[PDB]
Amino acid sequence: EFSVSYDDRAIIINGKRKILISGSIHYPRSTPQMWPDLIQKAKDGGLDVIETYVFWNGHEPSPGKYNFEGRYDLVRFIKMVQRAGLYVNLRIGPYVCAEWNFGGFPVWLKYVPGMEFRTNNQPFKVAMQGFVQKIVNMMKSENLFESQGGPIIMAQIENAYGPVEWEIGAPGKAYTKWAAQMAVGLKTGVPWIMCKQEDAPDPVIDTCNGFYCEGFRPNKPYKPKMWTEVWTGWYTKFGGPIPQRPAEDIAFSVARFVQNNGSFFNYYMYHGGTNFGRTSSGLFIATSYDYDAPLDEYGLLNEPKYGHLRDLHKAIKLSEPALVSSYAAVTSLGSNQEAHVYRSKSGACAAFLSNYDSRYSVKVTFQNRPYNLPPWSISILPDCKTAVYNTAQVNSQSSSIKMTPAGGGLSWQSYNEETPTADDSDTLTANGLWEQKNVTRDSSDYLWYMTNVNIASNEGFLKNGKDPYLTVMSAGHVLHVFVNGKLSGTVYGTLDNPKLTYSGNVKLRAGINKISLLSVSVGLPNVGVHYDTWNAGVLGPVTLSGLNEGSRNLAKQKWSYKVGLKGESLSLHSLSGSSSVEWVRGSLMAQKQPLTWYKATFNAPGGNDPLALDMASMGKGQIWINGEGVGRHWPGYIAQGDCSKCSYAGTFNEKKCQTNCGQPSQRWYHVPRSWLKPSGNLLVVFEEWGGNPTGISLVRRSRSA
Ligand SMILES: CC(=O)N[C@@H]1[C@@H](O)[C@H](O[C@@H]2O[C@H](CO)[C@@H](O)[C@H](O)[C@H]2NC(C)=O)[C@@H](CO)O[C@H]1O
Ligand SMILES: OC[C@H]1O[C@@H](O[C@@H]2[C@H](O)[C@@H](O)[C@H](O)O[C@@H]2CO)[C@H](O)[C@@H](O)[C@H]1O
Ligand SMILES: *[C@@H]1O[C@H](CO)[C@@H](O)[C@H](O)[C@H]1NC(C)=O
Ligand SMILES: [Cl-]
Repeated sequence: EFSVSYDDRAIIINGKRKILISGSIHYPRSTPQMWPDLIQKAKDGGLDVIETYVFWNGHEPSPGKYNFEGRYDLVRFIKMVQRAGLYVNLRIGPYVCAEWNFGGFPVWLKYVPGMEFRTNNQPFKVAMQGFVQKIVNMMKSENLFESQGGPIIMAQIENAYGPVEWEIGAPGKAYTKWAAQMAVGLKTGVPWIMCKQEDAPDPVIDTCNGFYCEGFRPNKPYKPKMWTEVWTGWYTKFGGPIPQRPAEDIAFSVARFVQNNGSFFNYYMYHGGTNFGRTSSGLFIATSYDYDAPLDEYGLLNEPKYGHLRDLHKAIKLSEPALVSSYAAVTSLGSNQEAHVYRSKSGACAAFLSNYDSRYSVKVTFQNRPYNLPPWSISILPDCKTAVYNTAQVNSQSSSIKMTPAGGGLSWQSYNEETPTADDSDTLTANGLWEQKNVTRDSSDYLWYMTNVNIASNEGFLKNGKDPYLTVMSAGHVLHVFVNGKLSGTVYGTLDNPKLTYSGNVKLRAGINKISLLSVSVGLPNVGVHYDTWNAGVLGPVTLSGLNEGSRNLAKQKWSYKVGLKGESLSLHSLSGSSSVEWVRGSLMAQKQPLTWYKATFNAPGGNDPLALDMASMGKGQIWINGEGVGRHWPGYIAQGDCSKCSYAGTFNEKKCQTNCGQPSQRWYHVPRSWLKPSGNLLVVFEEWGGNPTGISLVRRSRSA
């Protein structure tokens, strides 16, 4: 009475085959106050299924101490989908990639003894099985699986482990075996899937991800053809442009897949959202997760893409009866034109007329009628006759975005951050350089390295107007070199090269000298074989040269450590622990100073609109509102990349339609109304680089045609 299964044609919910349309929405990348609106917009967008990852490190920050409150209430979210009459594809992982901090693993797991991630490792296996069954049990015990009348029609184990397995060989294959048996062994009564996993054992369905997945078939002829990630654009990286994917192209790619026995297809993302706080975004991943998704980062309709995929869906749902009661038969129409036809014994008949020419329109003749086909398009004919839809004929209105002010300036106070120097009292030292995560345990982005440099009077450069040459190599991702409380300079990396080098002249008077290195991380890596074994922080080499000696290796001497900022230790970001300290009001408030906290109370503007903070006057740091981290800001990181103009037609790659070059990577920083009170709201910014807070404005977001 309540079962979901499959055959060679589709997933089978309660005995019937379904052509399921899905979309991705990650619950922590929005707020619970938004979830109903998103979900409603999704359903009205033509969606039958809501897809989401589970965010393990979000859910178990401490070993033992679990979190499921607020925007991490996973159970709350799914029931909100069920109340909408939509199904859920629950991609549990626990590895999730997702452009999410460390790929979803909690950092503490790294330091469990004997541990190795994503392999045939028994400490990893027990931990993963633990969190997985914990999550399956949770679903079970609120009867959320379709087996029990709930919305979960399938669950995913691991995530795209196939390419990693190829690289690591035998233990990888053992591991995927273990993971599949372990996951189905939880006896969920709905099917399990793995993406990018041809290896996948019965009864698990292997799926694919990509911009296009139409030539995919799964690894047994009795499993159905499922597309778990239709990439609806790309992610934004700090220092990169805003990537876009044209809607005619997404439609063509989906039509192409459905036309050749596509049965299940999920957009990634449908709502991308925001990487709030400092434990969400991954290595160099912008705070904005817009992704050119059908619902934009703020929850608004991204037209025309939203409406165009809505209409695609409508044409599919008209075709669905023919589609579940027949198979795809192809017929040549031309050198780059085909027809894919689903003729049922019953008599239902749907056909897809396609034109793979990326340059020229084409007219074909199909069952006595002509049909024009624009370049790079498919027409859907749910009755083998009427061309109700064509992937390239967009009949929704465009909609430009307007970010319009709502503040125009506020009343700011400033508190300046300690610039620490090495000290004989210092608690936490060692005789060499320590890897950052090992010291901070991802407790803060910031990790001070401090050491003493003895400079005697004999030294030659003291008489002449010379300076000695300091050279600091570090695994990433930002570095500020401080020489006797003097900031000498700042260096930073990229998503593809987070390693950095400072090398320059430093003023060292006679006596003991104080070298202080602040070493910043920008999220942790989330993808790559053994990505969890890459380093952050300074591990050198570190050398001082131009002296009576040749060069002095500062890496073989004593170093002191301070984890995080003093302002963090005083919790200057919260409601309670905010006014513990000496803040500076009025004209004395610091401009263009590095390592500076700011403060301001504001009232919630008028309107329904969603709101962001314009941060273009700022450099880099973290934003907080009423003690809740909006997330990192880095407008000082201007976007690089070849981003010339775009046509929907032709094979899409993610660099094809890029926008926003020469501008801040992210300038507007989404503020959830869900977090504001009508008056008395606390805004706390830690500016890292240097900025002018009097430029910080709120803005209202609105789209018009
Ligand atoms: C699961 C399923 O039926 N898939 C369809 C395929 O069957 C179909 O063609 C298949 O082609 C093979 C060689 O032409 C045959 O060996 C195979 O038996 C045949 N399937 C059937 C049921 O006869 C493809 C063509 O795209 O569509 C799939 O939907
Ligand atoms: O891009 C966001 C989305 O991509 C997926 O990862 C793909 C792919 O599936 C991996 O096998 C491939 O190695 O790299 C790309 C992205 O780096 C992933 O499934 C999602 O979680 C997201 O990262
Ligand atoms: C790892 O962690 C601790 C500090 O928490 C430190 O004592 C230890 O030496 C570190 N080891 C390495 C190899 O970095
Ligand atoms: Cl997802």
